[PDB]
Amino acid sequence: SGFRKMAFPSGKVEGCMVQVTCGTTTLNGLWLDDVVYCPRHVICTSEDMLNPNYEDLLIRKSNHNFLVQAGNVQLRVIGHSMQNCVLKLKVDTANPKTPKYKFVRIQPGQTFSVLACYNGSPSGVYQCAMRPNFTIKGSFLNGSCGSVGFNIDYDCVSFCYMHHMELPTGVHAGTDLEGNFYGPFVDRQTAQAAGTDTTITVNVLAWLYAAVINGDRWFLNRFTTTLNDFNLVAMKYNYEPLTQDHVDILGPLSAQTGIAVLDMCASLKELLQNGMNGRTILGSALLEDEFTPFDVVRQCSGVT
Amino acid sequence: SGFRKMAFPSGKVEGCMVQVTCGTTTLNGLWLDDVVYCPRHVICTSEDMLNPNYEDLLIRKSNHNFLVQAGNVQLRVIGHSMQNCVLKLKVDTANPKTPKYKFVRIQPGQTFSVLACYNGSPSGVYQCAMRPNFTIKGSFLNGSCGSVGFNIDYDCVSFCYMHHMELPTGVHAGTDLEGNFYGPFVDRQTAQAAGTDTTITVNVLAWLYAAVINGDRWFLNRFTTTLNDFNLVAMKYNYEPLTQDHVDILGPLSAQTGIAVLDMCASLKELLQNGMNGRTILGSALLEDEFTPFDVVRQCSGVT
Ligand SMILES: NC[C@@]1(C(=O)Nc2cncc3ccccc23)CCOc2ccc(Cl)cc21
Ligand SMILES: NC[C@@]1(C(=O)Nc2cncc3ccccc23)CCOc2ccc(Cl)cc21
Repeated sequence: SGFRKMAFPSGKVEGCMVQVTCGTTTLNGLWLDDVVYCPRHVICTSEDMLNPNYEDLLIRKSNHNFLVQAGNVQLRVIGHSMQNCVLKLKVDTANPKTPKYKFVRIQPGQTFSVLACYNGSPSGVYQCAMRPNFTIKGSFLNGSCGSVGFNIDYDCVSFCYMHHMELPTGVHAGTDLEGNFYGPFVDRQTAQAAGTDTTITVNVLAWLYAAVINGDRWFLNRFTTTLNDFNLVAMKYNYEPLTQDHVDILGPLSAQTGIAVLDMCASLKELLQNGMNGRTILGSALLEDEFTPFDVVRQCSGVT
Repeated sequence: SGFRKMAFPSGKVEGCMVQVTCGTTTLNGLWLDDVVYCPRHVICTSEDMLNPNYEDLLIRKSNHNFLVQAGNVQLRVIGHSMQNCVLKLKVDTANPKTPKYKFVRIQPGQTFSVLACYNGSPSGVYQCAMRPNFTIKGSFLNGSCGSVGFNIDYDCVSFCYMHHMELPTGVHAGTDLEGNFYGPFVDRQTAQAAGTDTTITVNVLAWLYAAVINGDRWFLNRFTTTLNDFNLVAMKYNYEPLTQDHVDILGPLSAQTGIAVLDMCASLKELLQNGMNGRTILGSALLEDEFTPFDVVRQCSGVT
């Protein structure tokens, strides 16, 4: 029992973190096999960030201008290429700690763990979600660029995020491991405002199932609703629309608790309309949406 | 910017996790040097837990009855001893992944990361605090016993907790690495109720400083208070008394923000008396108390 915002164990990713320096800019890189991935803005000065032409800036860089350091040993750069907003630095040594891996591009609502790093050294690990506006609410300081987001399936690390940018509003923007930004963000120090941060409805429902499983049942009411009726209320509260696919995904949690998904929807509808009235659910005074249905099942079953 | 419930990177502790089986009971162990630490209740059957005489139960166990498995290889047990509520199993192989370590007994209010494990395999990592009633609000399922709590200082892991028990109320009880329980709990399946879960005042204040640093300033008011006046209100809200030592510990955060500690206390007093009024602080609708002043400085400075 108990339910916590749990991140995957980070060891497999810690063994991949390197420091990349280009000139006077230092950030983090991910060393998988004989390639080091990092944000392409490692080639920029603070003045370059205002209006960078990466292709032109990159012409002035050779293999030897990219200093890659693993722990306290220097890696030899034998190649470099820009792919979208990431640089891939070919090194002469395959990472001996390379775990089994995949590069995945996640959808909004999906959760992942972040291993925040500074100077190629891991400082902490936390869980977050890809917001419906394609930002992430992370914890990143200057030097954290190149920190990655990932999920683990037994022994395979699926890398889904690389940190690049912090918007003026304190939210974060980054890419998948192919260098494509999530959302409309661009790696430039220009005014970029985030869209509406809607609540991930399917995740809130999953977390209400986790609460029932852990004994917090006060919010269960005598009502039911329909997808159309629930969504009318969800729209009004800036909640993402719930679809039959989301209902299907909540099937296993519905079976575990014996509470039909549309009954849980009616409970959520009353929670939105009436508020919490000073009460808490799983130690929270707000409805949590950064636990997917898969995270609830994994945490409540013990997948290792 | 951004502030998350961040755990330490777990790799150094993942390399220590082993599975310990005694008869038909299987739990987790911590392998440091040539010793494996685990809850002494590994020798109990479910019926034994009701009224176990550990010294007597242990007489019926020899070195070969303790099966220690690291990854998928069996370790040879050449000795065993009970120290308080933990068993120390001497094995013939020193853990090659043993990090630099210490065994520390933490005080209530102190935070640590937990690497939840099942069958010696890490499933997740989260941050929690030693509650003032000596329980921890963790996330532990059956088989999670032997999972450890720790803090890291650069490359030294300070192990402070080993998970043993779940109270009927869903809160958790465990020991330091010398086998002494935190609080009055005993490793027996008997009625043990927790005391008052007071709020860690110094941690709430630290988190209010983290909020100011991250831009959430709405709750800053025009008032100040005294330690005596603040504590009168803190007692009424089941908040731990604030002392001059806590004020001293908040000194660095007070300097960073320019907000005197007693002014932050007055802000907290108004928050307790008036509530949040539907507003949030660092994405929370309640006052968070599982971030120490040291965790705030570390997260807001980037200690690796
Ligand atoms: N360092 C690159 C930089 C950045 O986002 N900084 C940061 C990113 N994340 C946390 C930060 C906390 C504090 C200070 C800066 C942070 C600088 C600002 O302009 C930009 C603009 C675009 C891009 Cl792709 C990167 C950047
Ligand atoms: N397995 C030992 C056991 C335990 O606490 N179980 C658990 C501990 N933590 C999470 C659990 C989630 C679900 C199921 C059991 C859990 C069993 C119950 O009686 C006791 C009594 C004392 C002690 Cl020192 C241990 C125990």
